[PDB]
Amino acid sequence: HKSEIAHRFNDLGEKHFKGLVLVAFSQYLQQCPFEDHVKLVNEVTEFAKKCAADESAENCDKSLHTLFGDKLCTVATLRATYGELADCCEKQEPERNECFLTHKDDHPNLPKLKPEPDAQCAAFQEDPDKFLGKYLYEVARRHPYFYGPELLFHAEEYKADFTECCPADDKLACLIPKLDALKERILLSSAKERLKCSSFQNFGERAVKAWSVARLSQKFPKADFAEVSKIVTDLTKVHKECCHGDLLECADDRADLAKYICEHQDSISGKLKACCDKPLLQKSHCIAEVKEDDLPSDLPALAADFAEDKEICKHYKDAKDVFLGTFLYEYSRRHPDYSVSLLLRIAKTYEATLEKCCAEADPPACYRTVFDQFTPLVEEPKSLVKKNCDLFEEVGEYDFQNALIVRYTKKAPQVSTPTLVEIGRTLGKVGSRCCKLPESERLPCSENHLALALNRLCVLHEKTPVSEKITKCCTDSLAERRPCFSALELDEGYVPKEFKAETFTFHADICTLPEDEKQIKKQSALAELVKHKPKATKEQLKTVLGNFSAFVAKCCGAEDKEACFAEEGPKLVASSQLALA
Ligand SMILES: [Zn+2]
Ligand SMILES: [Zn+2]
Ligand SMILES: [Zn+2]
Ligand SMILES: [Zn+2]
Ligand SMILES: [Zn+2]
Ligand SMILES: [Zn+2]
Ligand SMILES: [Zn+2]
Ligand SMILES: [Zn+2]
Ligand SMILES: [Zn+2]
Ligand SMILES: [Zn+2]
Ligand SMILES: [Zn+2]
Ligand SMILES: [Zn+2]
Ligand SMILES: [Zn+2]
Repeated sequence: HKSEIAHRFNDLGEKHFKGLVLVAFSQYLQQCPFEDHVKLVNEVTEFAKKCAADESAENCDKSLHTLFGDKLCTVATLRATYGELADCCEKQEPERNECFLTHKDDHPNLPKLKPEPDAQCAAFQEDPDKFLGKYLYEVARRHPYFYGPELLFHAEEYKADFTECCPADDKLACLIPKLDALKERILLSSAKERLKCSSFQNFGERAVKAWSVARLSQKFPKADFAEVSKIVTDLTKVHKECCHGDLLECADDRADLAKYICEHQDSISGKLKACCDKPLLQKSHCIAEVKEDDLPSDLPALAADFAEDKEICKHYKDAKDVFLGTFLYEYSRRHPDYSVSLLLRIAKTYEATLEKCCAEADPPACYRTVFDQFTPLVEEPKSLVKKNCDLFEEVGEYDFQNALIVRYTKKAPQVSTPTLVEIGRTLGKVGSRCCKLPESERLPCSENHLALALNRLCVLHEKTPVSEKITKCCTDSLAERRPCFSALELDEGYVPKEFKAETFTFHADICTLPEDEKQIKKQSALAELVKHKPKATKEQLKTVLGNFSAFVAKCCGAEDKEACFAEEGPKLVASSQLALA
């Protein structure tokens, strides 16, 4: 194509082109006001239209990196607001784009988005385009690795919620539960895509493919290995591009891949029919989220090919990545009841069994028992999920979250209290989600969502590193992460954090807060208690936290709340230390 920007504009259309370019700028420049971005978008777009009319015009030849980075580097008050990015603007491409990518704030600490139904419905009716763009801007800067097409799709859900509810009698009751549901989806989708980008960053393209082979084989058991391989090759390209802010290319290739999948849907899965009769944005999303197809009646026995064949060693040497990819494909497609990382551990164990056995004097006799080496790998996560769901059903979300905050603070007492609380709470929502699913779907749900939660912890740990053990578990192996974390215990020689009475003192300001924020305040204190008394048993900690709870509930119900906290607080702070020895 003579002009790549003209080509993307022609392919994607103005609405989505502008949308994606807005997302892209918002993610790189997280602090800038909405009006600054709208003009960068409007200027780039006008250029695209000029180029679409004449591809031979001056500068239309330039790459997208060149044109997008030049526009970023023109922003007012760059050196003041984005010091790191100004440095990047000295560089030529592709070094410039590589600099930009190195500098992206995952946790910018911007204010929490609260829906205001009257004000927003008013802004929606006066100017929908401005209102919908605002939502794209706010989510993009809050989540810098969110995939453009995914966000544009969710921007339309957000529009449909406002279209439906704003004319109605009760605006809040129609809208609040819908927007809360959309937020739930934004969070998970953001976490899934962040895990893909982190996999590229920490482990590379090979590991993302292996993850994709495993996951798509489970989703599409009817598809043959060539079809899975095809989709994985293309999907990995889409993901690398989106992760890298190349949102025009990502959007365009994503749409071509959905086209191919739907063209070949009879061969890939019977569950795609629902996805393939929709518009382009809706279709990519449905495919990405499609439920698993039923198992084929003609799945082949694996023993003959992967355990019994006497030429395996030659097979392993002469065609390594194709023999392993095929194994992973076969094992994964017949195990929708396994998690992705467990499948990856199984594949790693298969590979390692071959290296060991094929150096030995009599290989067939060694690798004959290779499938029996997988048994302990399956049982370990099955026990964890049964055990955690048992606790969750007994004690409920709040107490389950408290148990995990204790567990994880004991593993990583150097990690910040906000982070420890955030992870413990996220891991507790895993119980809510997964333990109520059908029993055969618990293990995949649990482990896969655990993996998302642990990857969040790792992304934070890249920014603020406090623990060598966390560094190893985050950076040694993608497959081994969750079991590396589960194996962590309290350091023998971690020095307890010095006691601060003010950390465990509560006040009347808590009483007015919503339930979740009250919980966060008490769960924060729980974490601190562990940090001061790391050797305290979880049962001591449960009791002590319960006294703080009974104390907060009492003084918040008092006639004089400040007097109650002032009187009853210090004694509980003193006695609590003695109960945790
Ligand atoms: Zn092109
Ligand atoms: Zn589109
Ligand atoms: Zn500015
Ligand atoms: Zn958000
Ligand atoms: Zn989604
Ligand atoms: Zn990358
Ligand atoms: Zn790029
Ligand atoms: Zn994807
Ligand atoms: Zn053979
Ligand atoms: Zn179960
Ligand atoms: Zn799930
Ligand atoms: Zn307070
Ligand atoms: Zn409460």
